[PDB]
Amino acid sequence: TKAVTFYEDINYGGAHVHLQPGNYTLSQLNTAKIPNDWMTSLKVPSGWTVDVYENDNFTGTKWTYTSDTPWVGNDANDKMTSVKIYS
Ligand code: NI
Repeated sequence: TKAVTFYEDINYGGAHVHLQPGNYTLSQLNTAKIPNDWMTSLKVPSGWTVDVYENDNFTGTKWTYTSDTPWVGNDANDKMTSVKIYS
């Protein structure tokens, strides 16, 4: 099973969580054990797209990742509140 992996810390450190494609609100992230304001790095399967949103329900600033990322950027860091994952 291919999945996006979200990591708590820089360079894929700390706690991590795997998620299949989908559109996850903040509550859904928390249910899958991803707290708010937590994600710092992520791995993305080849050909996939991850749209990280600053606020809930897929709003606010949107950062897009299409490959493995040891650091999501200073603005994006610990700001993920909702996210859309595409294969
Ligand atoms: Ni794992």
